[PDB]
Amino acid sequence: YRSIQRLLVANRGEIACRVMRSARALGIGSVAVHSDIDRHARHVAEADIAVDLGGAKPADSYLRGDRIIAAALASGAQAIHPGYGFLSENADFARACEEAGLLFLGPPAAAIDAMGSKSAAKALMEEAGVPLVPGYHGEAQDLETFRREAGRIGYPVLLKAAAMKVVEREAELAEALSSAQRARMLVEKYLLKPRHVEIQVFADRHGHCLYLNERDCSIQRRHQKVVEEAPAPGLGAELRRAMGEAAVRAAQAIGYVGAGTVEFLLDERGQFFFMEMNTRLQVEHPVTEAITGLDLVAWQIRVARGEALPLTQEQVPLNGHAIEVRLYAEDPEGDFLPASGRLMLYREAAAGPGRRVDSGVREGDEVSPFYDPMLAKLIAWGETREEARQRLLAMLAETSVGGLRTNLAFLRRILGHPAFAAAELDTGFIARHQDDLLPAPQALPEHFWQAAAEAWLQSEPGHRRDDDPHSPWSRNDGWRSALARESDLMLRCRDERRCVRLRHASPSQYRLDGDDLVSRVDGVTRRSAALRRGRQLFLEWEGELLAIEAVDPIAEAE
Amino acid sequence: YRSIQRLLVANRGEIACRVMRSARALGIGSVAVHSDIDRHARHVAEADIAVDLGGAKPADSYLRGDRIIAAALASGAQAIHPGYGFLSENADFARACEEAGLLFLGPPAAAIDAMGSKSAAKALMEEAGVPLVPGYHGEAQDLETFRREAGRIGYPVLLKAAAMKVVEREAELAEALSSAQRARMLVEKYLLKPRHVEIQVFADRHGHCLYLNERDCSIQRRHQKVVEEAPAPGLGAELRRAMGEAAVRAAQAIGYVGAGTVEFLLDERGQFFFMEMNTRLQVEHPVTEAITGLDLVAWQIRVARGEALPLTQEQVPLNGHAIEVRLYAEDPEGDFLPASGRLMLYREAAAGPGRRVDSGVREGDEVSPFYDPMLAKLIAWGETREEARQRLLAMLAETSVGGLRTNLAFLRRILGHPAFAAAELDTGFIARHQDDLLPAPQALPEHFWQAAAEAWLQSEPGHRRDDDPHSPWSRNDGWRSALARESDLMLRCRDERRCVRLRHASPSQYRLDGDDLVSRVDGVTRRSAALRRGRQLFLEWEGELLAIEAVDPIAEAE
Amino acid sequence: YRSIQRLLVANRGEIACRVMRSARALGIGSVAVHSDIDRHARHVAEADIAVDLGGAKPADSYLRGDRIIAAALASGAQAIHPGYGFLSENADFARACEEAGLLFLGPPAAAIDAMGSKSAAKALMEEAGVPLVPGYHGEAQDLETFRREAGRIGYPVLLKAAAMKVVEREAELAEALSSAQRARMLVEKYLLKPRHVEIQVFADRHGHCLYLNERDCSIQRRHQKVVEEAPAPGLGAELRRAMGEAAVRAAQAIGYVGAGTVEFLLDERGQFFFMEMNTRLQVEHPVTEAITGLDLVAWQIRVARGEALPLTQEQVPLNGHAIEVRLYAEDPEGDFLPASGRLMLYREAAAGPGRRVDSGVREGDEVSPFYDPMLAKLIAWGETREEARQRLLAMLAETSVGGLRTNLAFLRRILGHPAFAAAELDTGFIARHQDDLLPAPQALPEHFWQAAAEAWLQSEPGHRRDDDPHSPWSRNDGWRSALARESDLMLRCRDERRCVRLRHASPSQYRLDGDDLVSRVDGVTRRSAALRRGRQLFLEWEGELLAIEAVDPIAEAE
Repeated sequence: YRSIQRLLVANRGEIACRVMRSARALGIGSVAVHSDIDRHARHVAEADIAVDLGGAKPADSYLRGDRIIAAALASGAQAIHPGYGFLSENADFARACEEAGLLFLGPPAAAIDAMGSKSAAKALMEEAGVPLVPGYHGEAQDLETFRREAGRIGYPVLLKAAAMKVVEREAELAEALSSAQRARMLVEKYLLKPRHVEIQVFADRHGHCLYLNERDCSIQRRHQKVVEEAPAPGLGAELRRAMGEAAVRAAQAIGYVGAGTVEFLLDERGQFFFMEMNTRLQVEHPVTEAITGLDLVAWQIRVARGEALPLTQEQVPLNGHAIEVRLYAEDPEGDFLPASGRLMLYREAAAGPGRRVDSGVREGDEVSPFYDPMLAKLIAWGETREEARQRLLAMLAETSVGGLRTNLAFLRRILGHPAFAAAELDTGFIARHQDDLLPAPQALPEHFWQAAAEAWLQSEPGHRRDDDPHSPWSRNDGWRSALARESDLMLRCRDERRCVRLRHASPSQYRLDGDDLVSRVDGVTRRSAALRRGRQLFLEWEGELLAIEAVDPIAEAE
Repeated sequence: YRSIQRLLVANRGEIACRVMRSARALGIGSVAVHSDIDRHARHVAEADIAVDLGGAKPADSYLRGDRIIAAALASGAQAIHPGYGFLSENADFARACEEAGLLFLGPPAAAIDAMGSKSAAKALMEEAGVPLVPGYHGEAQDLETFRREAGRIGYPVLLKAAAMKVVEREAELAEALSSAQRARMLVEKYLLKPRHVEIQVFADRHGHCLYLNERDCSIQRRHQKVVEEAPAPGLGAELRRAMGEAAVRAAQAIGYVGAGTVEFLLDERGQFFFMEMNTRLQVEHPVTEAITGLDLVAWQIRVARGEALPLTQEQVPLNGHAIEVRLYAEDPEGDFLPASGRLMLYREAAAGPGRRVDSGVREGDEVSPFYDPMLAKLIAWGETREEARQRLLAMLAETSVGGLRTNLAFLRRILGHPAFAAAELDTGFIARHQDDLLPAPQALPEHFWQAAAEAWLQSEPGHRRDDDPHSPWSRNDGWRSALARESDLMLRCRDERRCVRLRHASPSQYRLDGDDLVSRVDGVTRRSAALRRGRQLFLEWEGELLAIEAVDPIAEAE
Repeated sequence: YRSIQRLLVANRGEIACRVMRSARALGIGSVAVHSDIDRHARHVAEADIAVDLGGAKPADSYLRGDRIIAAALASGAQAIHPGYGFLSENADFARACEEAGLLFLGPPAAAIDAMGSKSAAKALMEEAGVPLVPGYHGEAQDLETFRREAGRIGYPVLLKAAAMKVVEREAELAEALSSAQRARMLVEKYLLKPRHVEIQVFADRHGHCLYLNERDCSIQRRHQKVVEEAPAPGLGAELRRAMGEAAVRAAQAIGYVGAGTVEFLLDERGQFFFMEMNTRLQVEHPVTEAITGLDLVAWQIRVARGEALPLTQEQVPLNGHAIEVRLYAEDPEGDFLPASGRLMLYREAAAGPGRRVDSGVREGDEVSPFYDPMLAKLIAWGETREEARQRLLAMLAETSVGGLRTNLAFLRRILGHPAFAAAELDTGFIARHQDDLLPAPQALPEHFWQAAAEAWLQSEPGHRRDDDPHSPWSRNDGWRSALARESDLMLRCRDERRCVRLRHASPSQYRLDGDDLVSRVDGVTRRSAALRRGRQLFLEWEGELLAIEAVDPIAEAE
């Protein structure tokens, strides 16, 4: 039994804070490492000790194993957690840790580069009884061998070469074959509306291994998990234990030790195929923890120390439903591009029932163009799936982010999409409903400018002079003698500008407390977000944060 | 399966906030509606969206169905919860909601007006095997038919006509009959020291139905529940399941769907009789939730959405004891009258163990003369009943309310009454011990004025002038040269006034921090409430809040 | 069934606050009593009512039964809890309470003075089948009787007289006997590396009795429990139930009622012997509560009221591990002496997972030379024992205490000692590893003074004058014209003084927020405690709080 006194977390952002929280929960000290850019980061801040690594690019910063392990030796860390990304999956680094006496909360180096090759991994998988996507490389016959090959591979089959021709019937296989240009043809099975189902595997040193239910990660933005959930909405008990056992046999196969997940893919027809196993902890791991009450990082730490998994498979719980969403600094209707800037506004959503949020940022922080733009992960748990969904949706309503372009408006729509409620999931969901997910702006109504004006005007007190502190002249009132209150504002939202003239012989209409604009459109009292950060007023309007500011005649004239 | 996005709560005060909290807990948006008087109310405040209805009287405000349903359509509510009171029990409104596509978290309109008639309800009840209070209308014979009738109705029987003559023995029935004036005689059973026991029923759409234990609501101020508890102190397992099944058969009878309770009545002899069923959620519902860990409003919402009750009767828990008390703006020793004014002081009691408080007010709020004067409901849970009682009592000690007359001093006495500890309950408890519950004032001792003075004097700093900020002249000290500290105060409590002269060559005695007056009556250091709100000092004295203020020679001389 | 309305706690410090918290948790009012010195104490502060007793020495203060019981009658207390120490174990006081109608949350007076005599207690114990340490008083033969006596007493035996000669073999017994001077010889069994294992017993009035697992309290500073844990690290199920039953039979024996523990002693050989039973609640009781989820004071209160223990022995839980440490105002490397002074600095460690802390002090409080110098008890719970240990260690890291000498540095070392992790426990542990537990100072490195200076300088702003509030002259910067920032400080730590000269053409290095000094020793960002209290700066350095202050040329020259 070894034992960690200080755990070094060789990573950054959300995940670094994430692991660090679990360490702390056990009385274990935490060590962070940072590039020069993250010198003033949150993960470095919440760390008991930090150590400066490289400079800016991950290439010569967080990827510098030798320095990371050096740091660990110097800062007195007895173990290393690599979190996901970076060096979490490359035996070289896993071995170098071994060649240092450092425990490595990960799978033994072997399993790593073994699963790192499409080849040998395809090998070990078949051996353990893990279904693989029927294919047919090597040989490339003509109008006769393919017929037999294709026949077993299920007929909804594809046709490639050596660098598509979707065959649907054996009767279409005829012309399907006589097509070669630019003979040499491959027979790879094509999958219909396939859901991405992975299984959370977790072993220990004592040969025990188990799967902690499965997660669906179908909704993906041009390859890249955007939403995750556990359990997988559709499949029942049998299908679960089938894929779980498969994954468990897959891990037993390469003698796995830590946490990792087997990433499958199952069509509309229930057949599930191995795609690849992640020899690290999964990003979307929170939804699993949600429905199981388990701290996978704690577990991750315990096996490292060499203890035995606290449960048997008959005990792995699975109650309720939890949905996870990834908040990025991407651009919704902007071809999704790593928008890196400054977080002028960043308000997370209050603690509340099944609410969880694993972030790595805070207001004022800069989103550098050197790392994954993931701001935070919002997770909601619910008894039913509607609950988790409706809760998660509320967490997205109560979250605002300004100073950057965010995939937040996008995510709000997804959870609030009839398609998503109905669980009509497959890995093409994103590109399918894109028209509803990535709309296009509507100039804003006079309904809006009045609201924005009121808001701004009320976020701009009036200057109280020490000379005369209670001067009625400090009113942002608009008071006029016999006529009605007049206030005129030159506002500019986005790349548009209006000259809102506020008039009201009726003091009512709008008020504003904290970060809430309380409006009264004759009869209906509604309240929305209105947050002032600097010379900017971020207003919540139709589920989209709009930045408003005053026009500066001088600035621009220049 | 339908599904609520926004839930409109067609009600106000405590219950409105109550339901709204559950909605929010599920990620469901909430819509409020208000009269013009409640335009600035707490329930409107804690609402995601509010809508102005009528004006002042419930008649043309919260009772205006057409507008309430209009509001719901306009504000985007997919369902309506009517809470208790108002329109929560009248098929007309329940149907109008149906004729709008709105889900109505309540029983189907049928059961409503069916149970709304003493007649037809008496019908359906007998049919389902629900005991009714033996009576004898219709026929009115003389000295012979009554003998047989009375004989079955149990002899402790009453005698009415067509608009009392308590018969106790068959041998007294003789003269009991020859009395008619102003022949036409009715034979209705009389009940001895009857406890009010109701059962919390809750069905769904799928025909399932169950009872969630029972509640005793015996202690009533001239008809009106004042205290409630669950479970009913006396009765055991058999009696519980008997009344429960009875109530469940009663609900199955009219095809009930939501939440509701069957209100029974059982004498000293264990026989229980149906009185009426409430086709809504019960006000005193918190004590039930307390001993069951169930959110009846959540459940209420779920059946509306059409899900199935999450439990079977073998699972309905029942651990511990919970007591509920109703805080009103009534007048203890003032013939109990709807005292409507301004809440100058309103301090609830800190969160603590089994403590719960469902209110609908806050300091500064006005208690209008248009609605039920219920301020809040204080609920305490305990393992035993003494625990709940002692805790609840502590919550009443730590609660202060000034600017109005309150039934709070009254309630404190009830929980602290030997009769109530001993569970000597029957529906006459209130009018019986009235002498101990509604005492009569004692002028206050010189013991008091000294205390009040010290308090006031210490709630009145001394004016620090910007001219000279640390001036020793700001001391509320009473400093005198060689003699002892002299301070004289002209105080007036209630309709009495004293000229407290504070002298002390001993700086000690009293001090005051926050809302606590710490006194030291030579040897005994005691601490009580002393809260300053405006030109008024509310002091806790002998379990009764006393308002104290300074006498104004000018004001009155005028 | 009697019932407490107000509970008087006849004690002080931590335990008084401790019991008072449980009372409050049940809605039970609490009454405190104090000496004149504790007139402004925390336990008196957290009390609903307090009563002045004696003056300074416990002799004529908390030990004055007559006054304590008088107080209880006067303050309206229906019961008395004596906590540990003082009068918690002396039938005289227990009887006097009886002769007053006061419930006494303790064992019936009988058991008290019965267990109070080494004699009669040795009697009752043998009768109930409770092993005792084999001895041999009365008779004192020569070279023949001892041989037989010694033979049964296990040969690792001692030899005393009437006021040591450790015999190890029967073959050594020869010369072992012919030694008498200054015949009259006693034969008492000697124990090898004995662990101190006591069992938490708890009965009621209804004859039921049970043991709530055991606690190990081996690590003791020259007789005096310093560390405690539950369960006892080594022993298994059989040994547990054996000692438990023994203790239970011991309590049944004298007809015990409340809480108490049987203090055993078991050698390396597994044989356990009775030492004495405490007829009160144990100080170290929190570790037991930790691993059982039980409030022993609540229980203590309930049996007093005459209820029946809520569990059977098959239910007494035992999950996880909890370690308790006693924080005293002793002197680590100062021959352990009751250091009584003023708590200039007292910061407990934040609420966190298995964290618990039962204290009786607060910053500013004076540690009088009249009572047990125990500041607080820090308890950490963990799933495994390493967890509890590592957590508890973190609680000791996050705890600072200045203005006195504290056994805190000592305790930190114990939990962080390889010997303690390995559970190498026996009652000699303290005096054995003393060399590692009570080191000796090392003057502090230039590494330190730079740190202390920076800290001090940064805890000393610069004086902002109302005259000119933003004056750049307020910088504690060290700004110099063309050269580098110069700041010179005359600091004095302990009885040493340096003239730290801070120079930095690099603004970086140190910063300071809250009570954290964030340092950057080129590459490694570390953070430690630095708390300013008055003209003193308490810095955390190498797990030892160092007091630093500025040298005053005038003060000393004088």
